[PDB]
This record gives sequence, structure tokens and C-alpha cells, in this order.
Amino acid sequence: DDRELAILATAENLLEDRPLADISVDDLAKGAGISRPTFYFYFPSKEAVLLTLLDRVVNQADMALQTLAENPADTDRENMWRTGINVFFETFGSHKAVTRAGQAARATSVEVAELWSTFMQKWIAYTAAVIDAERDRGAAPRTLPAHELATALNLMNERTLFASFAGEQPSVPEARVLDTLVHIWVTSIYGEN
Amino acid sequence: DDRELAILATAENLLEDRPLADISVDDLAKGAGISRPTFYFYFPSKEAVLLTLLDRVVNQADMALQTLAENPADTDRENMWRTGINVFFETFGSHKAVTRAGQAARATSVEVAELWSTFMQKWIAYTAAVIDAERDRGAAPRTLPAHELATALNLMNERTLFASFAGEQPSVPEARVLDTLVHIWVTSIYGEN
Ligand SMILES: Cc1cc(=O)nc(CCn2cc(-c3ccc4c(c3)OCCO4)nn2)[nH]1
Ligand SMILES: Cc1cc(=O)nc(CCn2cc(-c3ccc4c(c3)OCCO4)nn2)[nH]1
Repeated sequence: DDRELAILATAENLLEDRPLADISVDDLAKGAGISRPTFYFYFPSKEAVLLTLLDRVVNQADMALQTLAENPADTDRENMWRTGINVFFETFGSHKAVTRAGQAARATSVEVAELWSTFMQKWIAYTAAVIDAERDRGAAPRTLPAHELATALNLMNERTLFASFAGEQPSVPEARVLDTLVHIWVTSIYGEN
Repeated sequence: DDRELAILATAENLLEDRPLADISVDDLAKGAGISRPTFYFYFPSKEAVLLTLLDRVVNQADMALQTLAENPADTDRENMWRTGINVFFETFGSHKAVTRAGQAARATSVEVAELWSTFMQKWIAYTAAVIDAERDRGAAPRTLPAHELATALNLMNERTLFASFAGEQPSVPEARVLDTLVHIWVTSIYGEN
């Protein structure tokens, strides 16, 4: 545990300053206070270290959403969506360097792409289930297929949060992105036609 | 012109089968019926060939949007947005291999990233201008800042169209993506609160 956790913490700290390609196994070993061959005991590559960091951040979001999902529904519909979107905002926003490196790795790592895809499918399925339950309650109109609406809104959040965190041009400023996403989710879920 | 256009057509044809990394200068030269050194006359790298292909596709979309933007406004608001989103759907959807390769290159090419960023900023600015004009006409409510709403909706379209064209998991099916995006644009622009 001890040495594994030091490698992960070292990697998260160095990713704040430079991309994974500019971080060496020696940097990771040195920061974790172990030798290079001892590193190779705990991980095969710096790529494996990033996969584990991303797995931890994604599971932290998923666990926080599970906590919310299994509590009573907020009776204010806008606040119910805002609290859930905020789990992603705070969780990924608290790990920007891992977020940035992980989104980059989706192009070069089938494991990173698979991890991201699995969790997106879960979050989309859960979004769709809540939309469906809102329609059954008569709170939301029967407009688009709930699963297709959930997919586009989750993909919006993926792209828009990422752009905000990375300060891309174009991007919504980070202090405006939650309100912007909640508006679009609430109008598109509750909006007639 | 002749030999430049053959190189571009060869490159677009080969990108339908394999990524740029798996295409050689010899493949491009051979398909364009020229020698390797003659290729280097027209382009420094296969990376430069992709930049030119992406520039052509992006300018084709931009010219088609300009054509629409300077014609009279469709008096049906849903149809006005649908026709504009459809320019991106048809244009990028007609050049999926260049779209896929270009989005991949944004990570490795500052020129590709700059080209994509410039055009996204233009399209977001134009979206925001139309929202603002709808609010001035009393057709749309004064909700979110128009430029922030435009940014999230354009980023949604970037991510969602890309995912559909690439058949990513998750994705909206290509036959459903236009209706899905138009619903979200129209409810979020015209929707009160
Ligand atoms: C089964 C059930 C029905 C119901 O109507 N309310 C709940 C609990 C309320 N709730 C909502 C969420 C939630 C809200 C927004 C989200 C989200 C989760 O994940 C993806 C991003 O958007 N988590 N818990 N549970
Ligand atoms: C200045 C003016 C005001 C007005 O209200 N109507 C027009 C013309 C109508 N129009 C709309 C668009 C259009 C619609 C949707 C779009 C889009 C363009 O680009 C980004 C994707 O979404 N192009 N032309 N012109």
C-alpha cells in the first residue's frame, strides 16, 4: 500500500506541471523514495500509473453519485439535477491534472478508453432512468427518447467541463459552467415539444 | 493544382481505411502518381496534408453557414436552428474520415488545434448573435448569458456529432442525432427560467 500510494501521489503532483510523456519512471521512483526496479514491481509503465489514478477519480465520482441516487429525491427538480451535475464538477474539478491526462490517454490506451466508456454508459443509463421516472410521475413531458436525450446531455457535460477545466478556447468560464449545464439539462428535460 | 488535388484525394481515400500514422508518404505519392521527392515539393509531411484536408472541410461548413446566415430567417424557429445544425451534420458527416483524423490531430498539432478553435469561436459568436436577436424580438426569454449558452450548445454538437460519426460507445445513433441536438437547442434557447 505505502509505496503504491506514494507512486500515485507523486504522479498526480507531477501531472500538475507537465504531461505524462515529460514524466519519467525515475521521477516517479525518486518522488516515491524507491528505486527504478522497485517501481516496476508495483507498475509496468507510467501509463499503468495514470490508469490507476483515473480509476480512483472515476470511482470517487461514481460512489458520490451512488450516495445521492439512493437518497430521497430533492423535491425541487432544478436542485435535484444541479446536485448531481455538481458531483462531476467537484470531483473532476478537484483532480484537473488527472482529468486532463486521462482524457488525452483515451486516444492511446484501450484500457483508459474502456474505463471512460463503461462509466459514461452507467451515468447515461442512470440519467435516462431518472428522466423516465419524471415522465411516469407526470413531472416531465414525453418528448425525445430518454436514453438519446441522456446521451447528448452527458456528452455535453463531458466536453464542456473538460474545456472549462483546461481553460480551452472556446470554453465556458469555470465559475459559470454549472449554471450553464443545469439550465440546458432542466429546459431540455422539462421543456414541451 | 492537379498533383496537389491528387495527393489530397489519395489521403482522404486512405484515411477511410487506416489512421494517418499507418499511411506513408510513399502511399500518398504512389496514389497521386508522383515520386516521394515530388510529394515533398507540395507538402512537408503527411501531417501537412491532413491540415489542408481539414481546412477544406471546415471552410466548406463555414461557407454553407454563411450562405444560410445571410438569407432571410426561417419564420419557424425550430426549422431555423435545424437547418443550421444540419450544415455541420451533412458537411462533417460527408467527410467522416477527415473529421476523425482531424479531431485526433488536435492533440498533436497546434495548427489543427488553432484551426478548430478559430472556427468554433466564429460559430459560437454567430449562435450567440442569433440568440440575442431572438431575445430583442421578444421571441426568446432573457435567461443565461447568450455567449455561455452558445458555447455549451456548440461543444455539445462537437462531441455528440463526433461520437455519432465514429460510432463510439456511448453515442446517439447517426439517424437520431439531428433531432436530439435540435430539441436541446430549441428548449434551452426558448425555455423560460
Ligand atoms: C431513482 C431516483 C429517482 C429520482 O427521481 N431521484 C433519485 C434521487 C435523486 N438523484 C438524482 C441524482 C442525479 C441527478 C443528476 C445527475 C445524476 C444523478 O447523474 C448524472 C448527472 O446528472 N442522483 N440522485 N433517485
Ligand atoms: C442574422 C440572422 C438573424 C436571424 O435571426 N436569422 C438569420 C438567418 C437564419 N440563420 C440561422 C442560421 C443558423 C442557425 C443555426 C446555427 C447556425 C446558423 O450556426 C451554428 C449552428 O447553429 N443561419 N442562418 N440571420
